[PDB]
Order: sequence, then structure tokens, then C-alpha cells
Amino acid sequence: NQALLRILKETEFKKIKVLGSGAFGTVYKGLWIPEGEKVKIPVAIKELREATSKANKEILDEAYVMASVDNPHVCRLLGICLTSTVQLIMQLMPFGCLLDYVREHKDNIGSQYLLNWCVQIAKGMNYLEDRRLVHRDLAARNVLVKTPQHVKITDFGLKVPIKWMALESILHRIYTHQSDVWSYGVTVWELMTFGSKPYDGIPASEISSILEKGERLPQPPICTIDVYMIMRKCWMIDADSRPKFRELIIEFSKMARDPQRYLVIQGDE
Ligand SMILES: *CCC(=O)Nc1cc(-c2c[nH]c3ncnc(Nc4ccc(OCc5ccccn5)c(Cl)c4)c23)ccc1OCCO
Repeated sequence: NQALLRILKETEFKKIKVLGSGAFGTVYKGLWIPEGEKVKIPVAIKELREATSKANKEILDEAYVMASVDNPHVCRLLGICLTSTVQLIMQLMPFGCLLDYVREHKDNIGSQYLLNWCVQIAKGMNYLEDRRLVHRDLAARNVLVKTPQHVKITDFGLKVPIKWMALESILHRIYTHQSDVWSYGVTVWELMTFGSKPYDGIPASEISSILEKGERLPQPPICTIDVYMIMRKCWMIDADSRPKFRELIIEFSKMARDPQRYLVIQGDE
């Protein structure tokens, strides 16, 4: 369904400010100004670093998939511009990434917000699973905040993220929906610690020995045992014993209906 992806001319979008950068390239805030319309749409523009050598046709095939996602908790690719570089255009998410949001707001985040984010992320991942798409890089840095209670997963379809990876991904490069569930458990841990770094100060090459010994990320103080047990189930060595995203939607939706029962936040009780 080609109509879902706009092939953008260079005149149709303008990079105005920098949103962030790294080894991957640079993201800009700017405007999409479609020719023959009368509107200026706020967008993010991710310009990937120029590659020395896939051909346009293969890139467009993947971009068509990214433009085909239709779920309120998964970012959709709106347009692409292929030149010497690949530029990806999508709606601007004004509050930025969820990791930095929770760090910035760590004294002002309630239990219902936290649990709602867990529901929304599980819904987006369950959608990707229904589409037979494996994310491979779920993390709080790859959830974007459209408004404080509407978040969306980004950076699927595109430094190995060892500290978010299932053991079978580290050891055998196996990536499945169930290794995404492992990353989901780490992502929830990031939210419940208000953005702490997992395994802080531990070299990436030491993580597999931690997991092999049965050690895991610690129980966040605000988490009751019921919430931590979900997170621990996501880190089982047996991938098929981990929760499914459809079960995680159900369990976190139940907790979000009684948030004070399940998280004990600063000032509660
Ligand atoms: C947690 C740190 C961080 O990520 N900081 C950055 C935030 C943003 C950013 C801020 N507002 C945004 N709105 C919209 N998009 C982005 N970023 C963004 C991420 C991915 C992609 O393309 C990939 C993709 C598109 C569609 C579907 C699936 N994948 C785009 Cl186009 C835009 C926003 C930007 C950069 C940040 O820093 C990066 C380095 O830390």
C-alpha cells in the first residue's frame, strides 16, 4: 500500500532545530510543508549517517513497512527522502523520549502514570508482534512522549544494547518476540526507577555472567512484589516461559485500575 508512505522532495521539509544526535546520525525538529497544500506540519527529521554501500528499492520496501504501522502506541513513518543519505520524517513528539522525561519529572510522577505507560508500551509491542515484527531495541530511550499520557514506541525497522538484551540474544544472536519481552521488562524497570541506568558501571562484557549466575536487576523501591514478579518473569532464561505481550496488557491494565495497591510512591501510606 504505497500510498501510506510519502516520498518527500527536499523542498517539502525544513530542518529548523536539533533534537539530538549520535553515532546513528542526527534528528532535527522542523516542518513538513507539502506541495499543493496550505499547511506546515511539525515533524522530526532523522538523517542517518551516509553509508558507503542497500539500494533504494530495498530501503523503500522496509520504509513501506514502517509507514504501514497503524497503532496509537507505535510511531509511524510519514515520509522518506533518499539522497546521499536516508532521511526519515515523522510526527513531532514534543515531550521527547520517555527516559529523559521520567528523569526530569522524577519527583512529580504518580503511580497511575507509570502503570499507564506500561500498558501503552505493551499494547504497541503486542501490535508489532501481531505484525510479525521484532523490535530488537526496546528501551525507555526508544519510547517517545506525544503527551504525558500518550506514548509511542519508535526505532523499530532500523553499539549493541547488551543491557536490554535477552541472554539468548547476547549469546546466540537470536531475536524473537520473547527477547523483546525481556527488553520490555528492563524498560519497565527503567520507568519504575525514574530512569536509573541498568547494571550501572558494569562493563557490557560482564552482563552475560551476571545473568548466567541468576542475578537480575533489583526490585525498585516503589514496586510491590506483584509488579516485580512480572518484571522477573520477563527475565527467565527460558524464552517461552516469559509473559506474552497480550498477557502483559491484561496484567498492567488491571494494576492501572488500582495503582496505589501496586506501587508505593514517595509520600504514599
Ligand atoms: C532518550 C534520548 C532521546 O532519544 N532524545 C532524542 C529525542 C528526539 C525526539 C524528540 N522529539 C521527537 N519527536 C519525534 N521523533 C523523535 N526522534 C526520532 C526517533 C526515530 C526516528 O526515526 C525512526 C523511526 C521512525 C518512524 C517509525 C519507527 N522508527 C525519527 Cl524520524 C525521530 C524525537 C530525537 C533525538 C533524540 O536524541 C537522539 C540521541 O539520544
